[PDB]
Amino acid sequence: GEVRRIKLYAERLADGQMGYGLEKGRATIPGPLIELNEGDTLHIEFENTMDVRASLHVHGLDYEVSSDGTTLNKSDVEPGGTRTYTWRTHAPGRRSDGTWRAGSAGYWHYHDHVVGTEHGTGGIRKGLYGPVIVRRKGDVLPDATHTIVFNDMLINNRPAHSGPNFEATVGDRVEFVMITHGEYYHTFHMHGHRWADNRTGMLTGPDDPSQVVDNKIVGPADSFGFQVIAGEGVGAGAWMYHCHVQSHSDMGLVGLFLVKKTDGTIPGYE
Amino acid sequence: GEVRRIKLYAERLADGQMGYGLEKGRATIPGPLIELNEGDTLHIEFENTMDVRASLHVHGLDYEVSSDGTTLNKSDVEPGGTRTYTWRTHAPGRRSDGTWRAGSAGYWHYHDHVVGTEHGTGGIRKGLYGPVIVRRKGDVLPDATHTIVFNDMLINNRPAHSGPNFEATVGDRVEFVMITHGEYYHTFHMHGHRWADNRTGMLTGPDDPSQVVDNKIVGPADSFGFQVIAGEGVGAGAWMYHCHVQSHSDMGLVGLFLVKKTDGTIPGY
Amino acid sequence: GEVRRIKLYAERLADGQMGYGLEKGRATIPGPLIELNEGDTLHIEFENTMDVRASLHVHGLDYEVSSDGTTLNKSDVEPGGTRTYTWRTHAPGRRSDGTWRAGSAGYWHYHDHVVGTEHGTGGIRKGLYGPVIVRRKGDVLPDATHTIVFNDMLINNRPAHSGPNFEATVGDRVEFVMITHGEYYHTFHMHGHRWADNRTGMLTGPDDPSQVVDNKIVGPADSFGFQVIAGEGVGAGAWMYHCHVQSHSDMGLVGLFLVKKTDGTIPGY
Ligand SMILES: [Cu+2]
Ligand SMILES: [Cu+2]
Ligand SMILES: [Cu+2]
Ligand SMILES: [Cu+2]
Ligand SMILES: [Cu+2]
Ligand SMILES: [Cu+2]
Ligand SMILES: [Cu+2]
Ligand SMILES: [Cu+2]
Ligand SMILES: [Cu+2]
Ligand SMILES: [O]
Ligand SMILES: [O]
Repeated sequence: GEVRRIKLYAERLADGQMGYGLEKGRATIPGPLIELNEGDTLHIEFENTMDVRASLHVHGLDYEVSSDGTTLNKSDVEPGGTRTYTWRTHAPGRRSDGTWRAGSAGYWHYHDHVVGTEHGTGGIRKGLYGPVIVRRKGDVLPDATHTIVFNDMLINNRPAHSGPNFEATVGDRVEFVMITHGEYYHTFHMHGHRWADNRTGMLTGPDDPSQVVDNKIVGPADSFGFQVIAGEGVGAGAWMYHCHVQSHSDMGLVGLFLVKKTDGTIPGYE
Repeated sequence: GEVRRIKLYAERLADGQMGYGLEKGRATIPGPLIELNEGDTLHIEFENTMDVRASLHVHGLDYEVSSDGTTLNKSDVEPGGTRTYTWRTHAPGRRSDGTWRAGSAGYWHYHDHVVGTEHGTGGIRKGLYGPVIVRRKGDVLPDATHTIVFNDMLINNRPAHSGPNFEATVGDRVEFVMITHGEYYHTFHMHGHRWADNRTGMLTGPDDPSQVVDNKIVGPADSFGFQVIAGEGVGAGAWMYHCHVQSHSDMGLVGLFLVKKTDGTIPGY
Repeated sequence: GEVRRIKLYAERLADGQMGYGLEKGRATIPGPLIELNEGDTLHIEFENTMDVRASLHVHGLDYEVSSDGTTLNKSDVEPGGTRTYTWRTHAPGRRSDGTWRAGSAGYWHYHDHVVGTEHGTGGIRKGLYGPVIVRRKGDVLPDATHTIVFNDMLINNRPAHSGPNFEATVGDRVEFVMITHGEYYHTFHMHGHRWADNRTGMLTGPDDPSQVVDNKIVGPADSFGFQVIAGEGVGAGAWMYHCHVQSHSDMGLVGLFLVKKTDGTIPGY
């Protein structure tokens, strides 16, 4: 039941892109990671510093239509405007009727829904997306969290080779949040590492029958996440991740998960 | 379970379309919802009223090759002809070697397999598809059931790329059956509602580790379903569903889930 | 687990193809099925008989960067050269942080990662792929295992877009390994049969909420498998499998699971 507040700004970036940021002139693509525990409420004091209408739409979380971020529900923001979005989460529980209500926990995301078209096509293309993680009580917390967004044919709207590199040390618990946008399907593959196809990316125990995978088909606005122990059973190294759609990897939709030894070294690569 | 008998008709409809119906003259796209409990048998006395060969093929359910609905197994229907298809369902249970045999329960579908091509490509495109729900003993029943078919670049073969709207009252248990056909992948998204990625779309309880989602990638002939409590924790309103592939949403592959207050109104709509 | 050793060769085949084989002159597409139990180590003495650099990259299994099969990690093989790749597997268990380490068990695959491009595009296109199955202790073993690879618009690089046929007898426990490669998404559908969407393709018991399906969207480098009891509740027959993307099935991406009665015959020929 923690009630939190944050300021968020939409800004046009020096290069032509658009981005969310927690302060003026600090916008990033992807936007800031929002982390909540189930039961939390978040008030987002959103300011649109751009010269076109902009909004904030979230997946997964509970919001009233007045925080939908659409034109249909009159919840976008005029240029230079300001608006307070409210997102809520709940824990799972038993309803009166005896059914189980699923809680909010998961790997989610937020994006623009009015820039360019009513569905936010132009905003999303330009970089108005970011990750949201909602944790369940008792969920295991990572040493670091990284966000990878396959947006059309770019990763994190990077120039290309589109992928960023992420660094860790052997044994670190690392979380990846993976979001996809745009027009195309992709397949996310990471060398050396695997995860479970379930809510957390990790098996609950010997009795969880979830497929264990290292490759997953994803389409626009899919989101999933997982945690790995960096280098577990495989060692230090430059571990690539990439889209496995052969034309995509060949165009350089690839990056590196650099797993260093505890002395800071890595077996030579490239 | 029970042995059930129904009649089904395939008919041309007025725009190059084709549909299945429970009565002559009442063909619809999507076809009629067939709904069964595990164990039941269904005999469908199928009549093809069109001037081309047609069939009925179902996913998921038990059928012998004589009800495959294919030219391969000579189970399609000449123009103006009739054929009785039989679908069977079974409950889950343990085999004599201790392995677990999965039951028929799920969100399935049926479609033509011989119109236009030997894979029913023209029949599907023209509207010859419908939903089938097989329920397990003890499954929670909804108040209303709605079918959304992404068929190539149409929803339920409606023109103007628009999708249908559906109406509920806050708190109604509402079931959606989502089927995809044709050539393209899509991603199904619903504002303000979420479901579990498992058989019923609902978590069994605290031990079920399935991902809770509000967006799912789907391809031709995929089907899944879910139930939601309309407006739960978000309230009344015009809640959009749409394909999230950006050019599909832009082109209007969108509809509304209109969730009313008990007093019949909806926010700013 | 045991330490096992094999030799593997990459070779040019007729018609601009390339394949892996266990012996010189005996390359196949798909390559040989490699089967391991969790805990086993495999040393593959790999010999590149081609005039281009080639490698072996595996999904799912444990390997160090020295056996990555990539240019990045300098672990591919010069023309005429040899290299030992080592693949390891582990059983699941509880870590010291209290979390459960998933084992290596599953349906995996291997393929080239340096022919034509640095992601093996050319090699994969030409036929340098194969299946790997890692079993968990106590996993039920099948009577037969069949591998279907959807590679771009071919099945197992066979001509005329046809897929192979597979034969079984009613009641046989038959395993399928399904791998996808290339540029396209596909949807795998099998008539008459269904499976669970989970690690083994089978439900573990009444507590498993996995969707039971007969159609699954797959993309490049996805792999899954399942076992079915051939003809269970449906009988003998010619049971089609196909991609359900309509233009794919219409182009011939289809094959038959031929299920015989115990007396040897198939219903309808
Ligand atoms: Cu939307
Ligand atoms: Cu891609
Ligand atoms: Cu979205
Ligand atoms: Cu078929
Ligand atoms: Cu779509
Ligand atoms: Cu079908
Ligand atoms: Cu790779
Ligand atoms: Cu296909
Ligand atoms: Cu691969
Ligand atoms: O959205
Ligand atoms: O089919």
